[PDB]
Amino acid sequence: DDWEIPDGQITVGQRIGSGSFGTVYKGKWHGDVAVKMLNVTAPTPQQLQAFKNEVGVLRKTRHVNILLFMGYSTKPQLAIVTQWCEGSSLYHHLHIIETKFEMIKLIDIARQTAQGMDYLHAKSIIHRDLKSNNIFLHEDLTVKIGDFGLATVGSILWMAPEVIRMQDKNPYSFQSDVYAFGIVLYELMTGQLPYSNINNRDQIIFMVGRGYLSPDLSKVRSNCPKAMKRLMAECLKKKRDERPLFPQILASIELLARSLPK
Ligand SMILES: O=C(Nc1ccncn1)c1oc2cnccc2c1Nc1ccc2c(O)cccc2c1
Repeated sequence: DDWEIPDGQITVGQRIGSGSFGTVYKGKWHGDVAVKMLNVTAPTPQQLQAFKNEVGVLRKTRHVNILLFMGYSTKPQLAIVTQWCEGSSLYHHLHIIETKFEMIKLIDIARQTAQGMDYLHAKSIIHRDLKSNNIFLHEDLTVKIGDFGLATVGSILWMAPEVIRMQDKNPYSFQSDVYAFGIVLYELMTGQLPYSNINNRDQIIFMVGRGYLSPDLSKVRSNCPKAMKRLMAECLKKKRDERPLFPQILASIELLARSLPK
């Protein structure tokens, strides 16, 4: 029943990039796998706590739209093993290689992402870093949400105003996740990262924090449904209490999807 993996079984290949508290590699373990390592060297209790946190969260998830946790290793290096998705993150698709998806496909990506988040929230899991970088598109038609290093039970463009202005102990909530999801709806419907006409990261943090800046929803392509534009504004609300929860969001996306291909 346990998920630990003995030293030697995992074969590490290509270094493909970074993830919360470490480095992502392509690996071999009963097939292609993603492996994230939280060392170099003897680990800090800082690392240890980050490791045990994520593993604990992942072993609680079993759902199509969530990156399948497969196992973990401590023996050589603190490592987390999940399934492999060829064809990159929504971020890479959108802002690097510039894949121009169709609206039917874009809406589907939103519905599937909403689907995974509803699951997470129904399980009382708050991702706390939902962004296009962590939305991986497996075999070009199935959305898997990954990276749970920050989750519980600086990528600022997705941060809610409350989260920006670090007030009280806990700014993170279902609603802050909803907000981050709002920005992915933006990325999907505009094809752009928000605030792209401002070349000052700090002015962006200050401004959104004080509520002077909000995503310009006039940039959504003309074939994007009005109901989607309407839902986006609801997720991007400056007051966290005025946001809908994912059950409600999911029902919204399903509805517009049904009466669309006509
Ligand atoms: O990083 C990637 N792709 C990139 C990264 C940067 N630039 C381009 N492509 C990347 O490419 C992948 C392919 N398949 C699965 C996962 C990833 C993945 N990322 C992650 C993120 C978090 C992980 C975690 O928290 C635990 C275990 C595995 C993890 C894998």
